[PDB]
Amino acid sequence: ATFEIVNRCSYTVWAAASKGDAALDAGGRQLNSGESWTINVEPGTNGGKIWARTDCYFDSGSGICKTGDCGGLLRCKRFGRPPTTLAEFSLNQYGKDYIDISNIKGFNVPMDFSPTTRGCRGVRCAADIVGQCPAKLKAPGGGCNDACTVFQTSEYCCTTGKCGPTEYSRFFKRLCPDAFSYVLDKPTTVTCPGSSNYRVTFCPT
Repeated sequence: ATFEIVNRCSYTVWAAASKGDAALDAGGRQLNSGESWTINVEPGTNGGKIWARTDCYFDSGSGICKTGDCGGLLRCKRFGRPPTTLAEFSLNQYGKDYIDISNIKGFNVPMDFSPTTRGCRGVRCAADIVGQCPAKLKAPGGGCNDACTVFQTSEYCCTTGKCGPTEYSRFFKRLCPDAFSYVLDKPTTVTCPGSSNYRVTFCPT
């Protein structure tokens, strides 16, 4: 499957793509404002994620980013450090693809995640979550942390599977109704035809 990753932000981002235990495609790349990078993701990929990283410095491809850092690598093999707005997908799962956007690991960069082929709609979280972020969730390194990252409670992290919405999750949900705001949120997952192709756009508006 092809994913065109487009940076419409006025600032550079370092795109990242991983399934947690492996890179997808090259795993990461710099995208200056306006640049597009097309990756290939193997059919059947389960639990893949694409995200933006901000304020990165890389030497051999080793360095640091202020949001979304994946163990200091330009080419991510693992998931990124919160806060990270997440484009999430599992492909060719019993004949269908499943996509969503998640704020469960916080928000750093606004994003649209849409199919480029027929049969389903896209999802978007493009509100100014960083600007509106509650004081207690603001990440000093940049972005808006989720409450699990900040407070490490069973309720925010949904550790027992028993959790409800919270004042913090409701903030993310108010700003972005079409993204997951906590682990047990009512799903905003979109079912697409198996083997669809996609575009992830940072700063779509």
